Amino acid sequence: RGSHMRTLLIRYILWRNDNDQTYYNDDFKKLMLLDELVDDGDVCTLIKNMRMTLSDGPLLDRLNQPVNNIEDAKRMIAISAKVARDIGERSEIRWEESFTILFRMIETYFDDLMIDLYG
Amino acid sequence: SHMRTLLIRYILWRNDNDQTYYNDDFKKLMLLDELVDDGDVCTLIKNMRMTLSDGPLLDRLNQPVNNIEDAKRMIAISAKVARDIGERSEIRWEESFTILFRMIETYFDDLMIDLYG
Repeated sequence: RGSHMRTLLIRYILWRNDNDQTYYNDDFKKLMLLDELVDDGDVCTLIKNMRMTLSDGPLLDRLNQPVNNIEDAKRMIAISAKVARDIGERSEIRWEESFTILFRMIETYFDDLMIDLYG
Repeated sequence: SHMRTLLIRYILWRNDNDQTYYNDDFKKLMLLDELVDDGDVCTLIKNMRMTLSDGPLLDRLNQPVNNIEDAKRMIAISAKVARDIGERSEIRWEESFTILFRMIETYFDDLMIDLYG
């Protein structure tokens, strides 16, 4: 339906953060392929800034960057996921805040993302 | 602490019934359902549909939480609304999570204990 991307992406990103098998889902396989869109180096830099800032501020700044196409969208999804993976599960982050910004920027592309990844 | 991600996953699950394996944490969280009065959810769902929005849910979530009892009840009402509103509902759940958590995050420790003691 397209609107299903919201719940899926929330589940995906949180799963990337703690890698708890309980919350594994086949559909994540396709989403992980997006990892190649972002440089592992940019992620490391972002993680460092989050760590010295002791907060999600830098992640939120990156999420607030404009998105003009579906490729930019995939990128933001990929950076959120890679950051969730490298920041670690002990990280006390109010994920709903990142989700709010993320979706504010990519929701409009939900339908095209669904067909592009599951079509 | 991990209550945050747990509750997000629990509420989304209550909405679409999607999971791959048995979830013992979800079973324990569902026990909270008994705290919700009959009709309460029904009325909430009704108002959400009349307004075509999550406003009524947000209103309910903005009410004061004075004790762990209230915090548990707010979790249950959110879960029950999620289940009865239907998965097709285009709700931006992250906004309800924001209100829910600012209202009950202090009780995360008690909940973490109250659930697994």
